Amino acid sequence: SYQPTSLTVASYNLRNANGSDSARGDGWGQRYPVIAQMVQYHDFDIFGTQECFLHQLKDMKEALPGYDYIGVGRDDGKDKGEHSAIFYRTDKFDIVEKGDFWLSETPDVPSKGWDAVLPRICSWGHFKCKDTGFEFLFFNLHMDHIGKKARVESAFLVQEKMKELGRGKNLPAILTGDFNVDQTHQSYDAFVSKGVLCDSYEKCDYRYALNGTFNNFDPNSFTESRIDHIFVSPSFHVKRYGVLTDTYRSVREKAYEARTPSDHFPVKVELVFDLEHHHHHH
Amino acid sequence: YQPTSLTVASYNLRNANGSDSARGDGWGQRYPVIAQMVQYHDFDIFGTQECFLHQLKDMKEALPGYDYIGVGRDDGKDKGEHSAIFYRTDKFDIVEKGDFWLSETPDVPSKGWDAVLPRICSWGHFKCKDTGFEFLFFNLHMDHIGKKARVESAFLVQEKMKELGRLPAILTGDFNVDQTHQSYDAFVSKGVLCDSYEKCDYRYALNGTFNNFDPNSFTESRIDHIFVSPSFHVKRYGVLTDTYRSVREKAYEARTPSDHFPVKVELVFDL
Ligand SMILES: [Br-]
Ligand SMILES: [Br-]
Ligand SMILES: [Br-]
Ligand SMILES: [Br-]
Ligand SMILES: [Br-]
Ligand SMILES: [Br-]
Ligand SMILES: [Br-]
Ligand SMILES: [Br-]
Repeated sequence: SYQPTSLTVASYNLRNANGSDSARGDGWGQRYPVIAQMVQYHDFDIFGTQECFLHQLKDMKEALPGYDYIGVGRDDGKDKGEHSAIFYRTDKFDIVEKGDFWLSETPDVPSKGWDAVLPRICSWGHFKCKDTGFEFLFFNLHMDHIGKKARVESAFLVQEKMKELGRGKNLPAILTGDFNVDQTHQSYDAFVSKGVLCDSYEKCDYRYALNGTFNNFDPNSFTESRIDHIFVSPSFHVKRYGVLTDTYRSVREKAYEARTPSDHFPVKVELVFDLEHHHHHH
Repeated sequence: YQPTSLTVASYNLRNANGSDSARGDGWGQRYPVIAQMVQYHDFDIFGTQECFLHQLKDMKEALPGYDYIGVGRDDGKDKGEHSAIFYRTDKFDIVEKGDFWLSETPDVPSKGWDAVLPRICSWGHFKCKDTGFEFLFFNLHMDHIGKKARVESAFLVQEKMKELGRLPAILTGDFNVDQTHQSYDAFVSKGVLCDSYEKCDYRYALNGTFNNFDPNSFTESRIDHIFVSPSFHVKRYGVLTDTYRSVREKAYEARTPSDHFPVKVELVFDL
């Protein structure tokens, strides 16, 4: 028999480790243990991350017993630069296949695309659930902030890869990432306007959204802009969407102040997939 | 056989008053967020403190799959703050329920010992619909002034558990003082009950439990506890620091859904 599958997924920009944040009291070394606690407490089965240098990935894996990650450095396709690394529970999934492509006219080589200013990488894995055998694609990326044409072109390249990487089969896909611009933009429409993918924010049964997704390390910020998304094939049923606003505290240089674990909030989505019946038709 | 899993919580929802409202922490603004936390964080059954009847009505309306038990501490009916226990109606049946005041005369609305206000403990004998597991759930709010009252109340509560339990027990509440005080010791020093904070397999505690409506506060004091019979397996403990935003007198500021954080505890009873 074919059992339905439940998954908890997330997208979380962990913020690259740098000296400016550290000086402001938002240093990686102070933040990441809290990030790891959130992943554990909020039961992320598999999640896309953005902005991590390799040293940050190693820290996170050390802080996350039972997780591994996939995804290469965007600068040279090896250890250099920020990653779009995907973390997953090794006791829950096997990797059937994994890869990376750059968001450009030449996706196989580290390169800037169209009008973008930095190279940008999408990392992916074809996963298989150890319990139910359910197979799916999980993509993760971080879009360019300057190149509008690049963002739009990127959206369609990702959709082409979603088909290509099925290897002849119709594999359901989950796409996470930092998309840099909000839901009013053309590159957002590029994913959803034809119903190839659905925004979990829009399709969830239950929405818990006390904020948008960027906070700029400001624990008082508010916006309705969402720049971190989880898009899914319409064959998934989206049960619940949450933005996690959890904060820790630091001593004010006893007086304390709220600190955000990263300069984004994680987006957490709970999905169900019915192997027998998962088609939509109107 | 199948074991039983429960998510329980304790949450002081803060009495509705005009001072909080003027400061921008008004009940009408807070409770929709509190209700969302209850739902998003999957509370199966939770103890509340400080609610007047009207606040309980608001909560029941915002939580259509829930009902509550517990009477007002002023008159034993509808008047005064409650120690109301909310529960998912699709997960539990109520076998029996009751309330007692934390005093030398537990049967009637009354102040105890050196306490300055009447304090009530409300309880239910619940039966899980999936497994048939039965247990007691107690919930209270201790006095802020009466030290002897707090200590005596701890033993009275344990006495009532013995009487009624004669059923594994869970006890939630705002105990007003922290883990360094004698009334805390009175609960745990003999192994009758265990502090979820200490016994949990996994601890998520980015703060203590009281915040005074200050989104920047920090303390190692925990004044809200979930104590459980030793027979429970405590899987995980969390203090939920979620915050919403209000327009600053646009510019925004963080707001806490109440002046305490909820304590959420995931339990398993196996065998
Ligand atoms: Br590195
Ligand atoms: Br699974
Ligand atoms: Br765009
Ligand atoms: Br912002
Ligand atoms: Br479909
Ligand atoms: Br009332
Ligand atoms: Br509900
Ligand atoms: Br005491």
